[PDB]
Order: sequence, then C-alpha cells, then structure tokens
Amino acid sequence: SMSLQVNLLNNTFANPFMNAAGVMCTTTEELVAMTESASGSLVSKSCTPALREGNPTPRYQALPLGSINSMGLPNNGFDFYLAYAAEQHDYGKKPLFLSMSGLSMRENVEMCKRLAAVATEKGVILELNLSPQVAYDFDAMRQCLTAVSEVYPHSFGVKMPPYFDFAHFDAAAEILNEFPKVQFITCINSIGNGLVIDAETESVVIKPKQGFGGLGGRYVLPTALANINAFYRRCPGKLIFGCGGVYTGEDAFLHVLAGASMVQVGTALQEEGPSIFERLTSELLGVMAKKRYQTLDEFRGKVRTL
Amino acid sequence: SMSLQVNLLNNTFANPFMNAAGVMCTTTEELVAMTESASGSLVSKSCTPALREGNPTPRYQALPLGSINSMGLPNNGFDFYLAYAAEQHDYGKKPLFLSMSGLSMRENVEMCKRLAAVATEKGVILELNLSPQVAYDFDAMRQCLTAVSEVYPHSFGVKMPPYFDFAHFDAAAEILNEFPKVQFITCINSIGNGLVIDAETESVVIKPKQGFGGLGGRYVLPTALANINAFYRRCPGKLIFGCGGVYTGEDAFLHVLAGASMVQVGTALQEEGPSIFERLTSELLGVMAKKRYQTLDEFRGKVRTL
Ligand SMILES: Cc1cc2nc3c(=O)[nH]c(=O)nc-3n(C[C@H](O)[C@H](O)[C@H](O)COP(=O)(O)O)c2cc1C
Ligand SMILES: Cc1cc2nc3c(=O)[nH]c(=O)nc-3n(C[C@H](O)[C@H](O)[C@H](O)COP(=O)(O)O)c2cc1C
Ligand SMILES: N#Cc1cc(N)ccc1-n1cccc1
Repeated sequence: SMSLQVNLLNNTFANPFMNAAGVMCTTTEELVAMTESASGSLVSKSCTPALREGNPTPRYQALPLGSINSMGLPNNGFDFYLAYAAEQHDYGKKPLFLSMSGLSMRENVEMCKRLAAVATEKGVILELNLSPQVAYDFDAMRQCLTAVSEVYPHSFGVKMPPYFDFAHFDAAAEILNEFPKVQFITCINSIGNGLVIDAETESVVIKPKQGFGGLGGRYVLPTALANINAFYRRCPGKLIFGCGGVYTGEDAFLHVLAGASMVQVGTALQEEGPSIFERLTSELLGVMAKKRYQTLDEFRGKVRTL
Repeated sequence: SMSLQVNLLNNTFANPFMNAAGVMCTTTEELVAMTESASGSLVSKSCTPALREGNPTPRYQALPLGSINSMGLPNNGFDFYLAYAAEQHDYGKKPLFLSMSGLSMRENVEMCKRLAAVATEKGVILELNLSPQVAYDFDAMRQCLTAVSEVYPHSFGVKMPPYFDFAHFDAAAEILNEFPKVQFITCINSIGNGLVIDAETESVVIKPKQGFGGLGGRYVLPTALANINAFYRRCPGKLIFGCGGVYTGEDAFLHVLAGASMVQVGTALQEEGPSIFERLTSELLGVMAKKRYQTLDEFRGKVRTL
C-alpha cells in the first residue's frame, strides 16, 4: 500500500516526476505528450519574451555518461507558453510549471507582470531560471529575485546552477532565504561548460562556443544530490526540486533521500521520451517496496551522515 | 618512431604522465614507488607548514564512475617534502613537483621562502594548490600569487579547481596572466563538494562534511578537458597540466588534444597503483600509432571546433 503522492504549492502531484525545463517541453505536441505522460507534473521550455532560434547545430550530443548541450534557449517565446498555461493546459491531469529565462531583469519583470494574472486564474507555477550566469553573480541573483518578488504577487521557484563550495551554498541560501515567495529551489541545471572531445574525430561534438556545453546525465548525479542536500539543509523553509542524473527510480530515491520533493528528468527523458515516467514511477515504487516505505515523506531528506 | 617526450621548465620528461597531487605521494615509500614507476614525473602530497592528520575516515570512496574524497590535507608537513626534494629524490630518474597547500597566504609565503633554495640547488618545481577556496575568490587568488611571486624567485605552477563559466575562465586567466612566474596551470582539482548517497545504506559514503567531497575519475573528464582547453586558449604564455578522468591513453590523448603538456592521474592511479603508468605510456603510444602521430607537439591543443 504505497504512494508517490506529493502535496506542495497548494497542489497534489500523483508522483514527484516531471521533465527538466527545456527537455521535451518546447512545442504544443511536447507539452501535450508531457501532460498525457505518467509524470506528476511538467515544466515548459525556459522562455524569452520573443521566439528564439537558439544556437547553430549540432548543439546537443547524447554521451555514454549523459549529455552535453549549448541549446542557446530555442523557445517559442513567452506568449506561446503563457497561452498554453492560460487556455490549453489540462490542470485536471497535473499541475504546470512555466520556466522563465529572461536575458535581463527587465525581461523577467515584463514577463512576470503578465504571468501574474494567469498564475492567479489557472495556477501555473513560475520556475525562474537563474542558470557570468546570474546565480554565480550573487549581486545579479539578489537583484533579479528582488525585481521578480516586487512585481510577481505569487510564490515561485528558482532553477539553480550547481555550486561546488560551501561558501557559495551559504551565499546562495542566504539570498534565497531573504525571499519568502521563493518556495522551491530546483537543484540543478547542467554542470556548466564541460568540453566533450571525440577521440576518433579529434573534434568537439557541438558547434556553439568552441564545443563547451552544459553536462547532464550520469556526470551530474553526485553534484545534483550535493546541491539538493546543501539547499535542503540551508533553506529549511523551502522545497527542493531535484534535477540531475535521474535514469532510474533508485536515482529518484537518492534525490528524495537528499531532500527532493519533485524529481526532474532531462537527459534520460531526452533519450527515452515520455514513456520513461511509467518506468520511473514503477521503479521508485519497487525501490520503496524492497525498503518497506509507503510514502516519500518517510525518507525525504533522511540521508544518514556518518 | 614515436616519443611521449615533453620539454618544459628547463627539464626533459620521458612521458607526460604523473600522479595527481595527493594520490600515492604522501610517504617516502609512495614517493620512491612513484620515482621507480614508468611515470614521466611525480608531485608530492599537498603540504602544510606542519604535519596534518586529515579528516576522520572513511574520507575516500572508489565509485563505478570515479571517486569522492574529503582527505583534509593529511600530509607529513613541508619540512618532510622539502627534505625529500633536497636530499632523497633521484632527479636522475625524473623531475619532481612539490605541491604546497598553505592554509593562508602567510603559510605559503613562509614555505616558498624556504623552498627557493632547494628549487635553485635541486630543480624541484612548485605546484601551488589554490583549490571559498582561493581560486574561486579572484581578489584573494591575485593576492596569494602577488605574495608568493614576491618571495619565490622561480617558475612555479598553480593547481586550479574547475570553473563552469566563461566569465570565470576569463577572470581566472586574466589574474594568472599577470604572474609570469606562473608558467603552468594544473586543470583540474576535484569537482568540489559532490555528495554520494549509497541507495542500500540510505547514507553518505564519507564521514567528513556530512558526506560532501571532491569528485574524481570518469565524472570529471569533460570538466577537465573544458578547463584545460579554456586555460590553454586564454593563457598562451603558459603550459597546461591536465588532471581529471584519465584511465586510458585515449583519455590522455584527449587531455593533450585539449592542450595538456603533462597529464596527471588521480583516481585511476589510486585504484591501480603505480604500474598504471606502464599501461598509460603503452596505450597513448598505441593511440598515436593508430592516428599516425610521432610526437605530442603534433596534436597538443589542436582539438577541432565545428
Ligand atoms: C536539451 C536540453 C535543454 C535544456 N533546457 C533547459 C532550459 O530551457 N531551462 C533550464 O532551466 N534547464 C535546461 N536544461 C537543463 C535541464 O533542465 C537539467 O537541469 C539538466 O539537463 C540536468 O538534468 P539531467 O541530468 O536529468 O539532464 C536543459 C538540458 C538539456 C539537455
Ligand atoms: C585521495 C586524493 C587526494 C588528493 N589530494 C590532493 C592534494 O593533496 N592536492 C591537490 O592539489 N589535489 C589533490 N587531489 C585531487 C587530485 O589531485 C586530482 O586533481 C583529482 O582527483 C582529479 O583527478 P582524477 O580524475 O584523476 O582523480 C586529491 C584527490 C584524491 C582522490
Ligand atoms: N557561485 C560562484 C562562484 C563565484 C566566484 N566568484 C567564482 C567562482 C564561482 N563558482 C565556482 C564554481 C561555480 C561557480
């Protein structure tokens, strides 16, 4: 008698699983397939105010241990994802997150002012993408969060890049803790600017930025658990969404042990498509069955230190 | 008619391979074993002015995809490694790097004052460990290198943690490029403060710092290549030492494509012992034979962008 059920942000989620922002969530067909999937939720592609073409191809490469990408925010623009949230999305099936990646504070303000009414009306939840990248610039981070908090009369979350230093966990957590409207932290975005070299071609594998791109998949699992756990501990008044290196229910289990409420799936979803959510719910239930857990609350954040 | 020979810092190296600082280079036995190995060179364990016990165990865990550690600078102290470099090391066999990780600017300044004479007399080469950690504080990094440059009348190199952002590559490169005595950059130290969770024990796998520790091995290879290439490009006046994710000659080949002169082996050496260097020399020669390269200079830094 087990349940993957999650209750947060005045919503019920059948399971903690959702796509990672920007994976299989750009087009109507992708958002519909995510909505029809076994996923507990979905998040729309990180949007700019206008349509963006993104970087030249190739800009994504599947790898044995995950993925490298420099997509360059290809998206249909805010209007498209706002309209999806306002008129098309079936909130009867599952809650919707809208990922926002304004290229300036002003763009985030303009989009948030217009998102306010649809959040109110329909219950779309903002994931503000902060992932120098804004979240690595504590002043730019504070300023963006101050602007969005000022103009957006709703709770939201922040998609954070990974940190690698306790001083940075502390500085990030201190800023996030100043903003009670930031009710979730998504840990993590890509491990930034890896470089994959193909030994056969003696070349990089993506065209933008000399082959440098965000790492996802198996590469990032320990970094993701560390950031999930770091912010779980440092932001006790906030929810942590896990993102990074989820291929299996066991990986999801580790996310939840580390403190994750929701568990986002990028690279694994990119490679397998939305049917992955049936497998992941099945596998996570299987993990909980072997371990005699009935709810996620029984082990969330209960990772044992030595 | 192939050579792995490297020529840098008034020295000849049989091959680019050496231990990563802190791997099998703490004790006399380890330094002798590394000197008797097929390695082109060796670096002594990062030393403090005095002996350090390091962190409570377990503080290292081998993983399928590499290693997590929080060693906490367990080292025999500066005197012991200066002594090794002054009186014991067979410079006949191969050149020697001394890794220094003073817990302050003052500690590094005092050690370098004393290292100066042994560098002159015996030719030991300083690898200054800068891996918030000093290398993530651009002002503190500049201050450390200013203080060490003042009192150390020698070429040395700096062990860098990975950066994840072009603004950080640029900021770091700009600072390193002010110090002509910094003639090599070792990219990279561990991917910092990962968190491994054992799904069976529902626990972390290392005792210190609530399970948080530096990632090495297969986790870090693209980050390593990125940092090697990033500094290779931004610091053309300097040599790059590659460190991170080297298990094979093919991995070393990738390090050298990215711009690495010397290639340091950490996790793989830890798991295999110093015999790895026979396999790595053989495997790199093999890769070079299949690709029709006779010297490292022929493909070093020549990774093709799209
Ligand atoms: C093709 C692709 C596109 C992505 N687009 C976005 C994006 O629009 N917004 C965002 O916040 N993260 C984006 N990411 C990062 C993912 O949300 C996720 O943080 C990262 O891939 C790590 O999770 P994974 O290990 O499951 O891939 C993208 C990743 C990939 C691979
Ligand atoms: C047990 C262990 C001890 C280490 N000690 C040091 C150290 O003293 N100084 C240092 O600069 N890096 C140290 N490191 C980092 C390694 O030198 C190396 O940068 C890192 O392991 C990545 O290389 P790898 O992927 O080959 O392991 C240590 C790593 C390990 C696993
Ligand atoms: N955050 C931050 C940060 C800040 C400085 N000033 C430098 C490096 C940073 N960093 C390291 C790993 C990833 C980001």
